[PDB]
Amino acid sequence: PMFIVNTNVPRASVPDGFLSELTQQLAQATGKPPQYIAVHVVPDQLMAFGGSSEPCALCSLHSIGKIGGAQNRSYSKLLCGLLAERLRISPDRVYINYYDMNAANVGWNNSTFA
Amino acid sequence: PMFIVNTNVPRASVPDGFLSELTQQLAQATGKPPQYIAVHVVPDQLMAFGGSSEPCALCSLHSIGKIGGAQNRSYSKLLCGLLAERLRISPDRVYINYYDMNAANVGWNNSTFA
Amino acid sequence: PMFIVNTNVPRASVPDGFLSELTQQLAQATGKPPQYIAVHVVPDQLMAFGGSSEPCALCSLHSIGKIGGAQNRSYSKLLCGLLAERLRISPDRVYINYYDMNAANVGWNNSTFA
Ligand SMILES: *C(=S)NCCc1ccc(S(N)(=O)=O)cc1
Ligand SMILES: *C(=S)NCCc1ccc(S(N)(=O)=O)cc1
Ligand SMILES: *C(=S)NCCc1ccc(S(N)(=O)=O)cc1
Repeated sequence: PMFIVNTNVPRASVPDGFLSELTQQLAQATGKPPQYIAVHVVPDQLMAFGGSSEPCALCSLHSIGKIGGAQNRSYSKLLCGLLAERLRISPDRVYINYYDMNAANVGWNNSTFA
Repeated sequence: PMFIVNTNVPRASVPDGFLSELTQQLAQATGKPPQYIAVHVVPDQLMAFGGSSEPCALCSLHSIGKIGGAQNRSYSKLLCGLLAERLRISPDRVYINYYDMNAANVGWNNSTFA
Repeated sequence: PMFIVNTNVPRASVPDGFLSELTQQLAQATGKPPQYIAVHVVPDQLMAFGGSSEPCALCSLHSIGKIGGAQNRSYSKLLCGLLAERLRISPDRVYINYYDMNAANVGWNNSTFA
């Protein structure tokens, strides 16, 4: 699992421990061990959501499996909740794209997971 | 619809109104009201295109529907035109990836669109 | 072909000719002319991999074709090797996502490649 957050909120507004919390919460949500999880947080971005520059985020979650209708609703509740509580971004100014990756299309450690 | 532009043009060369211009023009092109459209512009990037560091852009357009052969050819004209006029990028140094998203794979407001 | 590498290693630790090397090596690996290859390197990122902020990278390679099981294993050896030699990133702290794009979904110069 790989989670990327792009946001216009300033870097100073990202709390200490945020990347750790994301790693832990995504491990619980996906069932995968934390060693597998990558997080990437990108603050201070030039963004608009609905033509407004108020706090917003564009995110993506890539995973080898564990992607689907019900799971994605659960991930959205979790991840919008964290962006609201920790970065003060309204959930209706967040988009999250979910991508189910084939293992043969994910490289790691000089090879692929195929 | 979500439109992302990655470019090596400096931040100071991105007009203040560019995000709003892109929002409005994408609303007209996709038929979706502007409240649904998100835009992200990423300047000052370390990039090469054809082995040259002259101005260039790598872009993505994600949308639930409104993606297809003919539509994508039309979007390329709209977006090349905007990047040429406002960021002074040659249109042969622009790539745009088009992604047709399933509503079940787009999170928003604690849920998904499915 | 389009290759993007996001990393937490500092900008100052990216060698001068790194973009050029990636372009030439991707041309040899993919068989496509360098004039069609785009490269994008993003240092200084806020990232965690397995819960650790030691040097890591999240990358993607997009191509119209030339993506597949054994091919992706070969790309991973090539690219992990370059990230290890030049950026000092351990290969077990690199993920690379491989994307086989339909030509109708790749825009360039006021049209698509279809
Ligand atoms: C998230 S994209 N992690 C990539 C690493 C990885 C390795 C194995 C598996 S498994 N055995 O299919 O659960 C998932 C993810
Ligand atoms: C772009 S990715 N917008 C996502 C939000 C969205 C997309 C489509 C529609 S609709 N009801 O099909 O017009 C609404 C909202
Ligand atoms: C990478 S995504 N390049 C853009 C698409 C593409 C693919 C192949 C060729 S060629 N000249 O036939 O090798 C050009 C452009």
